[PDB]
Amino acid sequence: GLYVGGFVDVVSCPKLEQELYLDPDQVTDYLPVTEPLPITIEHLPETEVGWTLGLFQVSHGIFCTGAITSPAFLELASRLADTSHVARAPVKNLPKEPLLEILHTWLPGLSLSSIHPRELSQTPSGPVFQHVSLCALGRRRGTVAVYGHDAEWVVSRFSSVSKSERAHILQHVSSCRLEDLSTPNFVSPL
Ligand SMILES: O=C(O)c1ccc(NC(=O)c2cccc(CC3CCCCC3)n2)c(Nc2ccc(F)cc2)c1
Repeated sequence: GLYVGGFVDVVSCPKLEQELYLDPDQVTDYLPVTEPLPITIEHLPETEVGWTLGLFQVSHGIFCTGAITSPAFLELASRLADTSHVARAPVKNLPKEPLLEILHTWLPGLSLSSIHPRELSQTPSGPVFQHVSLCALGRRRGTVAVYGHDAEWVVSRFSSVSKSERAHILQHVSSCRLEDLSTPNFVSPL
């Protein structure tokens, strides 16, 4: 049961032809988000690996905490972390927690999908946000994602997040269902 945390990049209509990164203040009026959004890989819909636990505007940007819950994904990633020379090649030698290091290295980016800013000028009809993706490429404003086994340790890793902000983030995290979160749809290509 893994947690992920970090500052996100906000991307409108990602993957499509007219993709556009957004200024955080273009969506901060629609934060915070406390209902769970799917966490996918690289904006691919059949790769749900978990669920967000909170998206909060904070001095320095928009912070995401999430839970990685897919058994198929966690088993695949942990197996690779323990047996794959390829997975371990770009990580420091002999790390204590290989799974956390491999995710921190290979999926450093958190990317929040939003509707186009034209819809954001005047009263959106429906949900502003669609998902958060763990991404191999495309990190700009976001921090490098931190993966851990407890949410407190994860949020702590960001000095750009004050004691108060960290208390607020953690408040909504503990109130979130953990075993009640629906099962994500990721299937192992192995
Ligand atoms: O169609 C194919 O055969 C196929 C081919 C290649 C694939 N991936 C990459 O090239 C790739 C590149 C960068 C990062 C990642 C994420 C992964 C890194 C290692 C630890 C777990 C996270 N995957 C995938 N996608 C993939 C999904 C999860 C996973 F654990 C491994 C691969 C599928």
